[PDB]
Amino acid sequence: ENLYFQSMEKYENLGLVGEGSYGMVMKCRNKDTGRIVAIKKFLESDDDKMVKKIAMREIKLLKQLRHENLVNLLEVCKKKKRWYLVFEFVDHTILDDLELFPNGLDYQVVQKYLFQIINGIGFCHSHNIIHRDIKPENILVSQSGVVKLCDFGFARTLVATRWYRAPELLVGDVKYGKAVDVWAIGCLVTEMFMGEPLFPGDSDIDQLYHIMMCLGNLIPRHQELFNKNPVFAGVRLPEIKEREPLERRYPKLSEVVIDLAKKCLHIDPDKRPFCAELLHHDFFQMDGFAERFSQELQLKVQ
Ligand SMILES: CC(C)CS(=O)(=O)NCc1cccc(-c2ccc3c(NC(=O)C4CC4)n[nH]c3c2)c1
Ligand SMILES: [Cl-]
Repeated sequence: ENLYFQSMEKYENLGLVGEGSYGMVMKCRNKDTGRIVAIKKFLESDDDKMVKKIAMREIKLLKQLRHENLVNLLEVCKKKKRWYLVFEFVDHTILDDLELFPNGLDYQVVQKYLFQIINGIGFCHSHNIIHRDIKPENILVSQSGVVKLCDFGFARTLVATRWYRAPELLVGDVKYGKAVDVWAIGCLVTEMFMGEPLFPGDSDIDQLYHIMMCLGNLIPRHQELFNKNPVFAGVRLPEIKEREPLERRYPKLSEVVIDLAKKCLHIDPDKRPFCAELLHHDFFQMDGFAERFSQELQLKVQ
């Protein structure tokens, strides 16, 4: 179809990005233009016509996912029978800012970051794409403060921190949906403002304890799935008789912020707001921040 390959000869491999965290993604310099890029091996051999078919479907989708708040595909290169995808390289993550401000970020800074994260995730959701692994490491930040989300999870293409995982993911619900990303965003609301993870569990069951001692008992579906899931070895969930609400843990946080977080962190995934509804929240709409920042975000056009 419409897919033409560039050359790997112009790139110099400077090493793996993020000390190898995101896998075999190579930080590369384009020796023709000086641009720095992120290159991932994509296909081991285009000799297999079936693997080739699947690969071109994915490239077609990656091209449709061009957005100011996503790491974008720049080109595809071919070396021998291998394919490589070239994406943008972004220098910093939101971790760098959290490390500078360990007692919480500035209010407007959180507005700008969350607006962009929700904008980027909402765009993917409109293409029926779920990230499923939002965390500070995957939220890149350009020198200009433009957020670029990276490492989305793609279906039909075929240890890790659990702090941002929704209850449906923890209990093994295969009917999870876009609401898992909204849960992850709600986890980031309090983290950015307070300088500490909301639910820093060290196992799936420990993560569930963190969540429910704050937010209460799970919906019936998730308790039943938990009881059937063999990874929990017949163990049973705790019964919450007096949760500790977010505003009790963080009594200084504004009502508007606690409302935003509570909505994203609804125990029932179906009662969480969509990403678009999140941008209409008072947190973003008060004093016309959304209008102003939306036009301000024309630093995307350099
Ligand atoms: C959005 C769309 C749906 C495509 S995708 O994001 O889902 N797939 C492409 C993909 C897959 C896996 C990893 C990456 C990746 C990771 C990191 C960076 C980066 N900076 C850094 O690591 C700095 C040291 C912190 N610059 N560029 C990157 C790219 C990208
Ligand atoms: Cl609460």
